[PDB]
Amino acid sequence: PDGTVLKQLQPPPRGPRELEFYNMVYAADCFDGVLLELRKYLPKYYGIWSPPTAPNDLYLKLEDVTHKFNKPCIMDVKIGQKSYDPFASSEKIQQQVSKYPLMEEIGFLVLGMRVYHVHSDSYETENQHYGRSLTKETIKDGVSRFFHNGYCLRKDAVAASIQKIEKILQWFENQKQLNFYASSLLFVYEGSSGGEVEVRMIDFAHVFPSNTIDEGYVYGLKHLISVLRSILDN
Repeated sequence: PDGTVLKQLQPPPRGPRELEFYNMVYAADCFDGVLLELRKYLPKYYGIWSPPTAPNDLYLKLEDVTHKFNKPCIMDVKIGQKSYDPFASSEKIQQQVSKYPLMEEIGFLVLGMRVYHVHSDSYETENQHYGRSLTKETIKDGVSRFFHNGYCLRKDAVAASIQKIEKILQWFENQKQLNFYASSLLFVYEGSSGGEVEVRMIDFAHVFPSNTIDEGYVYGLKHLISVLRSILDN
């Protein structure tokens, strides 16, 4: 209710790595311009949290970016060509690539969506198997489904999403210090205007220091932008 969410740390090493990522980015004494700009695109972070009687039980206290919406329409999109990190074993690489073998080709994967429908006063939800079933031939209509609300295709929300993704893309083109694997973009628009539209980066259990542009992430964002752009011509 307070506008936040508690996300339980994933098992080690993933949860500890995500905690350290948030701790690094939101360090009070940080004056790295790259990290200060990155804050704009993340949920606000309120630190590690645990229940008063259970210090063993670890959570991240994060901004709930859907809180300002009346009927939020939400889509989660995993970004990049590789869902596995630079230290994955042969087995883990195979595990990750088999979850969605089109990741290299498309550069993104819809993890899920929840869409408000005006005429029925109800939500339609798609699970992980929806996005994993999409191919090059069906990715445009697949993404389009998210924006079908209010007796129309919400081209206002599509255009606003492109404009917000572009700012994230620009951040990625001006930093050579972090590479992001199996991270996502969370899209929110108002289902009940341009409008209230929010796009935030989430899921940081596989973010690593780097010396290069995150090329896979850039490829994914560019392709996602291209798909959304084609939807404006519907």
